[PDB]
Amino acid sequence: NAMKILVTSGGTSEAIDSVRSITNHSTGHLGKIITETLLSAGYEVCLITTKRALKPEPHPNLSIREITNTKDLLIEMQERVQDYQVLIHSMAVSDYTPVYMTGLEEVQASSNLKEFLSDEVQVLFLKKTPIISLVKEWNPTIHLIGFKLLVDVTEDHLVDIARKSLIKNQADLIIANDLTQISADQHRAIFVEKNQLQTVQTKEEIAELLLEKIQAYHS
Amino acid sequence: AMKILVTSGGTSEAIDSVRSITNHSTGHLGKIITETLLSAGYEVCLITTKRALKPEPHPNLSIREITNTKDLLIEMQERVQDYQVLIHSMAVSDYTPVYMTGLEEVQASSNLKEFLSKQNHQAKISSTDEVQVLFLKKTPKIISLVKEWNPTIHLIGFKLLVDVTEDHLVDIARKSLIKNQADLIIANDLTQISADQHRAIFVEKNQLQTVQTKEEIAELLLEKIQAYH
Repeated sequence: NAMKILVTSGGTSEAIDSVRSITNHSTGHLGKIITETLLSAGYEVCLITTKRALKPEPHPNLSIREITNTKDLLIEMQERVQDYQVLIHSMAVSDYTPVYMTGLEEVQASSNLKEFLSDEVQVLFLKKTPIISLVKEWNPTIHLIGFKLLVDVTEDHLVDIARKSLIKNQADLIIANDLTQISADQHRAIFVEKNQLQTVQTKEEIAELLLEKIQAYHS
Repeated sequence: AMKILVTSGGTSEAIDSVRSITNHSTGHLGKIITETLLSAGYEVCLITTKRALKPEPHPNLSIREITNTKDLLIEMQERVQDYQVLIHSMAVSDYTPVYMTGLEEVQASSNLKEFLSKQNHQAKISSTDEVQVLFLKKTPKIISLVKEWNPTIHLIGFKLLVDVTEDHLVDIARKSLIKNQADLIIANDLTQISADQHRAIFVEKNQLQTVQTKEEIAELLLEKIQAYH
């Protein structure tokens, strides 16, 4: 019976205080197209997404879980990851988490900035969040696909960053893309693997190639 | 005959292509106020935001969605002259991003004010940074300009504090009344809002009134507005 795929899409938020949050914007359009492609291929999909993200139409093999933050996402991954054979992580999540916000004068006065890690101008300190790098621990046979979005970089740098992420997350595939190469009718991406690259030029092509990769991976 | 301008929700200030620092209010109270006015026959223009709860479509409602404080400044400057009442309930960012960098660049600086005159494309930032540091400056004054754009508009604002006495809440609200030439400030304490209560104090120059729920807030504002004409 049906193979089970976990897909994330949309963008998380992280509160700074009672008034402010760091928020991530992604319409989750590509996640929606990918999910639709997988549903049509006969896969069972659990889509972990956010409030306003684009969603596929209801489908008997589709379930949707809305979350808000990194905590929620971490919880889902621990709960579900052992039960799924593929994870495609396309949700925008901040790699840095807000820790402390204070006036510049306090910061200026400090003899040691590492202290802040435990009024004209404000200063916000964020620390590395470190996730997906724990997924292969929890289910070392899950097929792990992630994305890397950079902005106005060389394609060599893009591949290099994607490859580092591939090694770090023990991912099987990183789909790398540059904001400046995505437009209304084009979406250049590089499918980055340990020992090969492939480029595609549109969202439909990303979804179809990903399907091919998933089918080949699972025979 | 009197047209009402309402704001709700919260502004989002972009950090980069994906991330923003956002005042996360979903503007529920703004929604109820707007519904209340529409159902009493007022023409309402609602300035609101992407994440805000929206009233249902209505023949007498116009909605304008905005993103950041700059957008809000432009809408108010353009519209205030055309409305007879402003109910300002949107949570407006006090700060906006200027420069985002790695902790190491900040540590090496001999004067942090240098960072206010820099642009993000100059920044020494990497995924290897254990810590990143964002400098933000004050946003432009807006509400204090309202009574200059339209001296005869009835200005109603809000003031939201956290875990304070009601006398302090009144003190702060009155200071805001004077600073904005506001007519009325609806003051409230985050810790006195729940699923079925919303304590608020209608602060005027020389009198006070109190209410217990969002519906009561809306109903009293309706009464006060009906009293204008």
